[PDB]
Amino acid sequence: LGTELDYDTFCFYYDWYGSEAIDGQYRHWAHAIAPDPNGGSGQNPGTIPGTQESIASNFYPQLGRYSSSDPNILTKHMDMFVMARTGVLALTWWNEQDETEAKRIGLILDAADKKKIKVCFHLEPYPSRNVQNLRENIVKLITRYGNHPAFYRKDGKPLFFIYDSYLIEPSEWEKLLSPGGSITIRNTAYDALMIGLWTSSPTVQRPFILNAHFDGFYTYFAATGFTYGSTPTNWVSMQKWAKENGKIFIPSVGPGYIDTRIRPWNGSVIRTRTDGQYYDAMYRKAIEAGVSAISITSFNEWHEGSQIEPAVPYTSSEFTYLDYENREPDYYLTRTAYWVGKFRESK
Ligand SMILES: OC[C@H]1O[C@H](O[C@H]2[C@@H](O)[C@H](O)[C@@H](CO)O[C@@H]2O)[C@@H](O)[C@@H](O)[C@@H]1O
Ligand SMILES: OC[C@H]1C[C@H]2N[C@H]2[C@@H](O[C@H]2O[C@H](CO)[C@@H](O)[C@H](O)[C@H]2O)[C@@H]1O
Repeated sequence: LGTELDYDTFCFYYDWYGSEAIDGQYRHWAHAIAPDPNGGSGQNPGTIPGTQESIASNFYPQLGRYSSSDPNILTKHMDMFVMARTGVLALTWWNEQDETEAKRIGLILDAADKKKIKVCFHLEPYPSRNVQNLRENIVKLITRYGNHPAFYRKDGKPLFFIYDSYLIEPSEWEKLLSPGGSITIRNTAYDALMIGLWTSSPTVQRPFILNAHFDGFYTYFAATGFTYGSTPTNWVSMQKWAKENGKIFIPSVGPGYIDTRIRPWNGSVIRTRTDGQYYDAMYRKAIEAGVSAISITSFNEWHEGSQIEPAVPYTSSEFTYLDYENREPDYYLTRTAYWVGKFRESK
């Protein structure tokens, strides 16, 4: 029918939103404003309070200030994934070691399964992250969730995205990811496809990826040109290298970028949506590069303005939000479904 989910399409999902009613605070809708890293001492940038009128986004959710722990919101999000045809939810994971995290992960897996969506983990740079505790956490996630019917596998293997993987040396990665590594996961019950973050130029990234023994790489950033890896004109040659070296390239595409509510000094990273023309151009480049899998930045990183989740016009007494302009609130979901079809036609 040209409506089914694609299980080589990964959409980055954030589960950190809270409401007073469910979580005790409108978590993440309220957010600290980041100081300017180039702006000198004594900055008191303040905070966005997460009131109805003033949230930590330049856009405003159709679903309002929702809780990521609200089963009714999770249902709606799964229906949005179905509309987008995105078969894999790539869940931010911060190793919070708290019961509220554990509950939420189970709710997300349960809701996903009702719609045949799959879940993989996006392993964030949690405190003291290193290859030993990464191994222990991969073991824990596979043990806890691996038998859940919504847990993602590709040809029998779990898949993890590793954000800011460059913070760990290749010599450490090798211990986990080479078949001969001291603490290898290869050939164990806990083997997985490990997808590292390609940031800068090939002269740095090629040996990093090879020496770390990652299975593949992704680029994350929604803003074109933010890094070498997020410059789509590089994707054909990145894919060629990937193919020559047995690596899986999963370029990241997004619909725009703007984070100036939380990072007022970061305006040079703004990428305008232009009624969908930015998203079209980026998605087309990923497909043209001939890749096997695509990642989408993001479902709902509202702080960074990269979300495809529906947004609505809103003007409050405190802020005039951006919105999808000439497009309707669900436009980026249905345009994702368009591109997933083009991707499949290519595969
Ligand atoms: O432009 C802000 C930027 O913040 C985060 O990225 C930081 C770091 O995590 C990245 O590895 C490097 C890449 O050069 O850039 C930043 O320091 C992300 O949240 C990103 O989406 C955001 O644009
Ligand atoms: O998921 C990878 C990163 C992508 C983007 N969401 C940011 C990063 O998280 C940092 O920035 C957000 C605000 O944009 C803060 O809420 C987080 O506390 C911070 O770590 C992700 O790591």
